[PDB]
Amino acid sequence: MKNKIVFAPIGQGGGNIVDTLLGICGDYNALFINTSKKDLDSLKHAKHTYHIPKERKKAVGYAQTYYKQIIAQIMEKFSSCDIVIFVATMAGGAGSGITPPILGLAKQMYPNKHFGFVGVLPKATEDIDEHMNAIACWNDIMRSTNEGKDISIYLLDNNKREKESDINKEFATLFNDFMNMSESHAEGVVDEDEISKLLTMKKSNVILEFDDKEDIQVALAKSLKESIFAEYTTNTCEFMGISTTRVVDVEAIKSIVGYPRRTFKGYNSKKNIVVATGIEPQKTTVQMMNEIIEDKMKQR
Repeated sequence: MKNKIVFAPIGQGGGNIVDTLLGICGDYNALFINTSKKDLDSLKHAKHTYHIPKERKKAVGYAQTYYKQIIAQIMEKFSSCDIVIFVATMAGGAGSGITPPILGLAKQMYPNKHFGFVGVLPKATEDIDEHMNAIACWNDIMRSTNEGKDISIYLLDNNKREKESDINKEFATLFNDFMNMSESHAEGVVDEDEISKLLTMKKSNVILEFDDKEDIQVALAKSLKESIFAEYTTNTCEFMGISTTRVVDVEAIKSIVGYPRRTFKGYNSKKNIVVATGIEPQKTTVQMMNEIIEDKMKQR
């Protein structure tokens, strides 16, 4: 359920992502966190903000003394929320520098809550500092979460669309569609408890929607190729959720998406959606940024 989730976007990019999601559905909770007051003030749908009194060194310096106040803000207002999802543009100063410590610190302080992370990787065309922030952000998150085993990760890739705004809109749609798989229907449905289980599964999650039209293997292949989520190279996941307008061949979906150890299947009247959770974190895709850094450094 949407009310049991609280988002903690940190920095400009993350805020835009959560602001966009809330514009599609406001049933979620959110505390927007930022060093920039202008950014907070320019949010359209922010009921709760916390201002901290591109440069991650500076973001970090201002926020350090406040990590515990920040965590307390979240827990004061949204202590009834069992799922806390931090959201950051990994190339951003505050997003890259502040999110890992706060997430690492919150996980230790609230061992019974589930934590997740939505991170956006920068386009290949971005410059060195941007990639360096994203890499450092990833590494700090890995180091604090047992290489991604202690949290769920939604890793987005700005290379996959022309405008950031398209990544944002699409993620909001996919995530909200994911949460709507419980919408009553005859007959089979993906239970709310199963949606919960998919939400609380650790490591990497990927959400796919595919065309009701063409061959199901072809449609899912298009969906993966065009996916706004960072590419993954493994072939297994942990729990898979499937909600489709018609009867489908579940073995063919697993064939393209990954082989789960457990599946929850259901139907809905609107879309065809696969949620794959527990995927090994996309180290290979992230590590490509190192090749970008090398090449841009060569230029200098």
